[PDB]
Amino acid sequence: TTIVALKYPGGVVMAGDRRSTQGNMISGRDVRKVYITDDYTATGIAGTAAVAVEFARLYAVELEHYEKLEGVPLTFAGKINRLAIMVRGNLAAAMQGLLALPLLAGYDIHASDPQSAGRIVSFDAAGGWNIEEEGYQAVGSGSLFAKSSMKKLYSQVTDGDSGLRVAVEALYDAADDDSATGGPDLVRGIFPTAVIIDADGAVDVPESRIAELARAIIESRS
Amino acid sequence: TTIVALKYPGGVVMAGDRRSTQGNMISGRDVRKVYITDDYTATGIAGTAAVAVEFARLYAVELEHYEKLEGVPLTFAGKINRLAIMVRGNLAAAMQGLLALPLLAGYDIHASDPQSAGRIVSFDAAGGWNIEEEGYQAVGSGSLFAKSSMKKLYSQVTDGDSGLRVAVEALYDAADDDSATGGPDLVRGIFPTAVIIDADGAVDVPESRIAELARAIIESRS
Amino acid sequence: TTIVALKYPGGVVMAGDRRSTQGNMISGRDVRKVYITDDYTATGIAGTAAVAVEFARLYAVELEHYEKLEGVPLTFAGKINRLAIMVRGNLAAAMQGLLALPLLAGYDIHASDPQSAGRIVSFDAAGGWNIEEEGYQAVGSGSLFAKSSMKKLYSQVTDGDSGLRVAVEALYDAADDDSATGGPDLVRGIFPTAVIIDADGAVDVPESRIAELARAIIESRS
Amino acid sequence: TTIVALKYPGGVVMAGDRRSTQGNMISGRDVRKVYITDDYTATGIAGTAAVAVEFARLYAVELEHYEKLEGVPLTFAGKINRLAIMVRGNLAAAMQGLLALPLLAGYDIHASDPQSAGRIVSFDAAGGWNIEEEGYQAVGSGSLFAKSSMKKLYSQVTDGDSGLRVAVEALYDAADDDSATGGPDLVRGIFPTAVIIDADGAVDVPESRIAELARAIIESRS
Amino acid sequence: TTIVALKYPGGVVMAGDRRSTQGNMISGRDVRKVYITDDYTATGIAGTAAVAVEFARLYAVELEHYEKLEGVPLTFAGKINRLAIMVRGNLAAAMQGLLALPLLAGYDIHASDPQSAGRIVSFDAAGGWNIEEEGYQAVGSGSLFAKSSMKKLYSQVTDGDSGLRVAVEALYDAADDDSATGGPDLVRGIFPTAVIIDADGAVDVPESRIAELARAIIESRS
Amino acid sequence: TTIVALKYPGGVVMAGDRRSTQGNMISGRDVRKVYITDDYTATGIAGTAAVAVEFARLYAVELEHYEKLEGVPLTFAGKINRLAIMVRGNLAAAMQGLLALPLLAGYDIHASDPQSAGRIVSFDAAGGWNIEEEGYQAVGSGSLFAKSSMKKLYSQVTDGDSGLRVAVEALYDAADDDSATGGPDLVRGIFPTAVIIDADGAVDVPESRIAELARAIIESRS
Amino acid sequence: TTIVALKYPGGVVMAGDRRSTQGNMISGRDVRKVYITDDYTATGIAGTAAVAVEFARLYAVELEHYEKLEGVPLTFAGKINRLAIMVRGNLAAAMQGLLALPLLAGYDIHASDPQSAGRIVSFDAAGGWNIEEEGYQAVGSGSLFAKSSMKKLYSQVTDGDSGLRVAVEALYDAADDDSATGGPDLVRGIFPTAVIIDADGAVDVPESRIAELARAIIESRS
Amino acid sequence: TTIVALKYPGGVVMAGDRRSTQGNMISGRDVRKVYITDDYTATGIAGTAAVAVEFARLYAVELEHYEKLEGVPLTFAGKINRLAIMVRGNLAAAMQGLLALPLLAGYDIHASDPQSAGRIVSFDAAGGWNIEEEGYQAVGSGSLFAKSSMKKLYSQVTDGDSGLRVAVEALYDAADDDSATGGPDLVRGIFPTAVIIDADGAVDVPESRIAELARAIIESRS
Ligand SMILES: CC(C)C[C@H](NC(=O)CNC(=O)c1cc(Cl)ccc1Cl)B(O)O
Ligand SMILES: CC(C)C[C@H](NC(=O)CNC(=O)c1cc(Cl)ccc1Cl)B(O)O
Ligand SMILES: CC(C)C[C@H](NC(=O)CNC(=O)c1cc(Cl)ccc1Cl)B(O)O
Ligand SMILES: CC(C)C[C@H](NC(=O)CNC(=O)c1cc(Cl)ccc1Cl)B(O)O
Ligand SMILES: CC(C)C[C@H](NC(=O)CNC(=O)c1cc(Cl)ccc1Cl)B(O)O
Ligand SMILES: CC(C)C[C@H](NC(=O)CNC(=O)c1cc(Cl)ccc1Cl)B(O)O
Ligand SMILES: CC(C)C[C@H](NC(=O)CNC(=O)c1cc(Cl)ccc1Cl)B(O)O
Ligand SMILES: CC(C)C[C@H](NC(=O)CNC(=O)c1cc(Cl)ccc1Cl)B(O)O
Repeated sequence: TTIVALKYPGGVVMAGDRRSTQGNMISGRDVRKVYITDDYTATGIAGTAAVAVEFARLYAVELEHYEKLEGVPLTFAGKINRLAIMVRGNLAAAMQGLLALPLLAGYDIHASDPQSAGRIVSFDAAGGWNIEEEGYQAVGSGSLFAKSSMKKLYSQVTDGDSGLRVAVEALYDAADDDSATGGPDLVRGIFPTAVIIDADGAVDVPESRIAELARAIIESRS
Repeated sequence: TTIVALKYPGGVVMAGDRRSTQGNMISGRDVRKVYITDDYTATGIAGTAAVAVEFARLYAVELEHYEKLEGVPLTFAGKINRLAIMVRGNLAAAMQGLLALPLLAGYDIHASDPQSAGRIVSFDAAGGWNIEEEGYQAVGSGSLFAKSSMKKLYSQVTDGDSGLRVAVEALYDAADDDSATGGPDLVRGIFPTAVIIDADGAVDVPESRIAELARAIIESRS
Repeated sequence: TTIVALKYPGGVVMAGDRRSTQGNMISGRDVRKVYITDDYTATGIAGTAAVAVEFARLYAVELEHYEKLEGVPLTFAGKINRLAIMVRGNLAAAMQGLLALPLLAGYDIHASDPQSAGRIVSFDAAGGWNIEEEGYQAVGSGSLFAKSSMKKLYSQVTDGDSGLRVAVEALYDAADDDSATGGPDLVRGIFPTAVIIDADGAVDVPESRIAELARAIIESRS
Repeated sequence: TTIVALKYPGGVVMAGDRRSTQGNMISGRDVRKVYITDDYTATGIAGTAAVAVEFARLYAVELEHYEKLEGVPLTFAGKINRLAIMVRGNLAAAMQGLLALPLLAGYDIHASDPQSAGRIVSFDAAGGWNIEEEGYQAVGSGSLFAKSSMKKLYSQVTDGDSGLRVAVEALYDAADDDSATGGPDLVRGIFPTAVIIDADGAVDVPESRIAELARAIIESRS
Repeated sequence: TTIVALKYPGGVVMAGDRRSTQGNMISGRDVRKVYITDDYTATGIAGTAAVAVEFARLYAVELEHYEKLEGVPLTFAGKINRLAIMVRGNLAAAMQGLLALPLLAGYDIHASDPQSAGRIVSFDAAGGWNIEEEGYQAVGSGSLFAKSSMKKLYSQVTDGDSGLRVAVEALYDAADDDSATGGPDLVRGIFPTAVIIDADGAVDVPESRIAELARAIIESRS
Repeated sequence: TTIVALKYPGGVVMAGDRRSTQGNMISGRDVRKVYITDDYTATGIAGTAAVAVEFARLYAVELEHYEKLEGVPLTFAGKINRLAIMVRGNLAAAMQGLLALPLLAGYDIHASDPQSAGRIVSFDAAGGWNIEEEGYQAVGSGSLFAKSSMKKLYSQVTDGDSGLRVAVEALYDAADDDSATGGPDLVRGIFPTAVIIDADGAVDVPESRIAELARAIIESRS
Repeated sequence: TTIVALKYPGGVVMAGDRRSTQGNMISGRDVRKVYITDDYTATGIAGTAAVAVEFARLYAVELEHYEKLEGVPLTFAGKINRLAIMVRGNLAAAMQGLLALPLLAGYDIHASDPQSAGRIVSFDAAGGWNIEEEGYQAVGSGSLFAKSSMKKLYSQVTDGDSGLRVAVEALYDAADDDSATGGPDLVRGIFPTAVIIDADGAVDVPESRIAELARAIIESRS
Repeated sequence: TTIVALKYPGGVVMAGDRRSTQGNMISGRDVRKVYITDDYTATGIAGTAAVAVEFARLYAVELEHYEKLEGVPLTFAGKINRLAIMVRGNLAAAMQGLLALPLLAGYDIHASDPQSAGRIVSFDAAGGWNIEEEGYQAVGSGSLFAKSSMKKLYSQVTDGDSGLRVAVEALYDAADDDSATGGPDLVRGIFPTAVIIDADGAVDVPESRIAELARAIIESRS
């Protein structure tokens, strides 16, 4: 499992793979690991699948409940605090074998400068959170390879297309180096999933663009 | 790791993959797991790499030493006994984490009927050996999937080409179902390795034929 | 124990065996492992017998109770959520030796296209659920052999008869490869049990058809 | 695994099944578990396969070595003592998971009365031996069912044919009650193996007679 | 301890022995292990004596309480459910050394066909219940020998006398093979206890008939 | 297991039962537990069967070897010392589950008074020996009941017949109170075994006398 | 600790850092971790310092001893075998906390093509060795970051200068990502150490070139 | 992690580093570890990050809550007591791996002499607090080196500038001796953070002054 997120001038882009394994046996081929929490926020959780889906559905319900009750949406710090509390509450279950690690991406509409409005937040198993300032982050078992690839490929990002290409390349490198991460499937036609957040909101990326980018990358590497 | 062996009218064919892993991290991409022990015998070992290479080199040296000392090669039962003794001697090291499991294929020149001269022998961790009579066998972590594929694909085998195609298809299915088994690599150009034993001896299969068969299988599955 | 389920154009078919064992001793010969929960849903549970019957009776009562209380039946997602909650609640008892794993098959009447209305859902020990998209699934100790047989026999399915024949063949292969699965009994006259769900509801398959199919398969293999 | 032995006026008959299992997985279908040690003695060992074959080959070599050295064969008590010593020496390996339990059948040529010359000897894990006086014995995991069947079917034995039929029926009952024992296979054509010892020596029973007896028993039970 | 139950055309018959032991020391010689719960149901419990008597007295009180409260007796399925709940509630005490295993026999007055109205129900340590369809069942430490004897002696049962004789013979065989089961005592005059249930209700069998049957069986075996 | 020995004016008498058990399962019905070591000494061993037979055969061989080497038999104290050394050497194997406890009876030919020449010696698990002076001793799991019966029945002993009757009665009481001790079998015709040692040597008692005594005792108790 | 090795047309280059730590405390600032074993071979060991120096001095002495004894140097395979034996012999000490992992670089003078004569060999804790075919390798705790940097920077290598620059950059990245690896020190003037092997032999790189390259890299990153 | 605090005539100065590590891997480069609790008090916590932020936010909220409720701020002893209670309450979580150790600096406005109004308070894991009287204190894993540096550099402190320079030098020495402490970064431009408290309140130090001081110190050491 590997989920990447990065910033471009105008917003953020988040991408994730589709492989689910049970030890060394492949169990799932088209799992979706990226969710749209609200109009300007996306979350990606790694670890036990059931805990991840439960956390995602609970977080979405809590945000919607607050928005309906108070008539106004929460600020970014409030959402970070709620997610940190949810993560901290699972420490006892995080031990003994039910662990979930989230990653958050968002667009701040209250920021003075619209260009620097994209935010990426990472979390730890004890509930501590950190706001990234380097422009990219990765979570999962193949996060080190993806981070090392982005460290070299980040100079090419100029807009959304460049960032999406860099994210796909990082996922490809992570799948190349890790056996628990699923690479592109050309026999079946399964590709990673991406979400792009900008001033107009959060939109899912169509699969044709990702397929074209993956084919171009595969041709380049060959 | 998955090594398959099967019989065709005239001889035997053995095939193996090339992936080496350390947990969930990929460590080796072009490992060779099939050896030619002598003019009419091939061996394939699964498990710890160092133990496998040590076992193979030791077995070859022992066979050559006996042949040079006595002026006549050993019979098939003698080779089986020597391999079983070698396996039985590693029981203590097989426990605690140094395990090697071999599979043997051969052609008997003393058999009355040259058609039914191919032999396949399997071994267990305690040193017990079994001579196969169904026509195929597989060893490794993905052996169950390969065996289940051969159970359905064995009716098509008529000669060496048919058997080689069936072996490649079984390896492909094993790699599809298991993450510790390496599939064909078209970006890099790495394919499984095969050895064919018949009345003229044991010969390594050139990589072009295996590449053609793998491409045909991939096109068929797509 | 092995329970299989598969999709055909028009609906779904689920099949199960009849053997119950206590270690290596045979305890039961005509156990029924497939239940009709409601007019359009079937469930099959593997594991401890008492837990399975308790889970089945409880699930049926809960569905009927909701239908009577609200005057309208639940949707498919609601039933999946209820089953997942029931499975998740038994985690503590799943450890230490009281484990039950269910498999769900159903027909969605709210789907726009009646042809693609059959659904198959699998579950894990932690309460996570997955909706199948390949067309078949198996649960139990012999599920791997049945899945590997269906992977090769799925191209022949065209209607209900073809699917039933494929399911019986998969159960036969699972019983051939596993000793904890009961095969057809011709001395006594005991055969697996099947349920077919289509637009008209869920119907139990009469035993004469299954006996004829099993006899044909046995004759073919001989 | 189940091996039976019984006495008839004129000699002894020993029979055994052909199933080999690894837990709940079937590993072997045509294993031979009955050996002819010398001209008037047969042995059947249950437990770990490798230990059983090693014990059998060692016992045969020791008997032949003594016969060649001294120019005269050993008496029955000497053979019993040698087998008991061999069993007693494996106590340490019998613990921790390498256990072999033998059963011996023989014809005494030094007995005054040729009619009462058949002997059956059983052994325990500590090396103690017992000479049977009831006329039948069984070893293995399904020995209780076979013994209970012979207790009722022993009144019909008059000659070799009657004893062979009773032995086949006892093996059939043991396979009916135990899942680790292999029953007759009519799809493949595999049947238990039998050895008959009389004043002329020890002879293997041809498979046609056993197939006919098994078919008759199956027809009777149906 | 061994309790047997079997079906004959017209009803059911249940029988039990009288030995109570504390390790290898004999503690009781005339213990009664079969109870008449109501007008058409009998129960026999094996295991710890105190738990068995407590379970029996509690079950009888519960059935009588329901009958008095509702003015109508429970159906057979309700009684089975109550007994299963009672057994399931003792799982924690079943572990660590307070185990009780029941067996139930009854006559259904609501059945359409009076001939096939006898029912035999067995239970497991986790609370799972099974309805027998072969015609006989045994519980206790000597149940295997009794079952194997009934498997051969069931063809002679035609009416109540035949069934009672078969039950006494099965108990005799169980006592012959097991040392924890008490056989007939001719020095003291103590014999097993039996209960016969038919359309007129459940009646205890007088001891003279059982003594005559036991004497006849002993004479036959001598 | 219970072995009794007692003194009468003129010599000694030793008796033993014939039951062999494996837990609560009966394994042997006609085991012989009393041996004649030499012309004036008898030994009876209780515990593990194999250890007992090994000890007996070894003791006999050692006594014969000394007699042949030195040309003169050992004295009684020397035999006691040899037996005590043999018992002491098995202490390590006596722990962990291989225990053998002997009892010795003999006639001293060097005693001044021929009337008081019978000797009974008992041993403990550490190798300590004691010479009895009360006139009787018992070994085994039912030794307490036999000793308590002899304490009351010893006043009737006058000669060999009286002592034999008392020994049979003590064995009968031990079998009555203990389930691991075999009583007289009238269906099969198996009775305890006795040895009588006097000035003329040690003689085995014929079975007819023991059968008559057992029948008389059974009639008296009835 | 991080040691890198890579191939360029004409030979090989190996580089290593200088930090030694004891937990989180810095103990050494100018440790040398790269040795020249002979005229055409270099070795770099990571792990416990004392074991590394002992292994290096022993390997050099063994190679020199063989060269002096036989009058001819060993071949490359012989050196690999000797190093593998030395590593395998320390398995017991490798456990419990004395671990040393080597990496070997060399130039083969017996190769037909002088361009492709550079060899890089890696080893595992059990004694297994692998010959690299991708052109670079890294060992130590920061090996993953260095490998990921070389995977992107390898396309620039054309000659010795390019390879040395790439090696220094990889070491810089490893020190950036790992706290147990020492980076360039400009206050003190301490830089990594490098060895270059080509057709003329193995030569140590002067520190001025490495200082210039490190200053250029630092200026580029700033 | 290292946080230093010291006194100068007129007030106090507190400084801290910016490195966050996870074992031997660097995780954070610009972490802020010094907080302004109120107008005259600063706190610095070392240990687990999440616990530190939670403690800081809770302490600030508690102080503000008391000030708003009572209309008057707490005295210094009251704040010390509240912090000690908060530390004491985490003892159970301090064990097993969630430890936080604070350090407090403040200016007392109720002191008679404004010159000697700066206070430094240290705490232990059990909740005990100590008021420093030597003029400086350090907390963290590199506190010993910083304390030993201040012991020699304290004679130069005359005003705020001297104290700030001494604090930066102590942090530099701690980073030199400890690998878990971050030193000045000139490639990226990250420097430690400082807070100065005097009669006018608590003010954050601008980064330009700290950068100038760090550059001067680095030039001096070179
Ligand atoms: C979203 C999620 C797929 C993340 C990934 N985790 C897993 O796949 C872990 N796997 C299971 O939880 C699991 C899945 C099934 Cl089907 C059965 C049993 C188990 Cl144990 B990842 O690589 O980190
Ligand atoms: C021939 C052999 C490759 C067989 C296969 N086994 C392994 O790959 C096991 N792996 C290692 O031994 C190993 C390899 C390295 Cl590079 C480092 C550490 C370890 Cl621990 B297989 O899949 O069964
Ligand atoms: C529906 C159910 C039969 C499923 C199957 N499970 C079992 O048979 C497990 N067996 C028992 O639970 C059990 C049965 C009895 Cl009669 C007594 C004791 C025990 Cl322990 B399967 O193969 O997975
Ligand atoms: C002669 C012998 C077949 C007797 C029987 N024992 C076994 O089958 C036990 N099985 C193995 O030893 C064994 C066989 C293989 Cl192929 C692989 C691993 C193992 Cl662990 B029996 O039922 O008692
Ligand atoms: C109805 C009952 C007699 C059943 C049987 N169980 C027992 O006899 C077990 N025995 C005791 O519980 C017991 C009896 C006494 Cl007197 C003292 C101590 C103990 Cl521990 B059976 O064979 O299964
Ligand atoms: C002479 C001897 C029969 C004495 C008696 N001991 C035993 O019977 C103990 N039993 C066995 O040793 C034994 C017998 C067999 Cl057939 C199989 C396994 C075992 Cl474990 B006694 O009651 O003290
Ligand atoms: C060549 C060698 C420096 C390699 C490196 N290993 C170490 O530094 C380990 N450290 C010690 O062994 C050690 C050093 C001292 Cl001064 C005192 C105690 C210890 Cl325990 B590396 O990073 O892998
Ligand atoms: C304020 C705080 C940074 C103090 C320092 N502590 C730590 O850095 C400890 N580290 C973590 O807690 C931690 C950080 C992350 Cl990103 C992930 C996992 C863990 Cl486990 B120090 O050196 O004492």
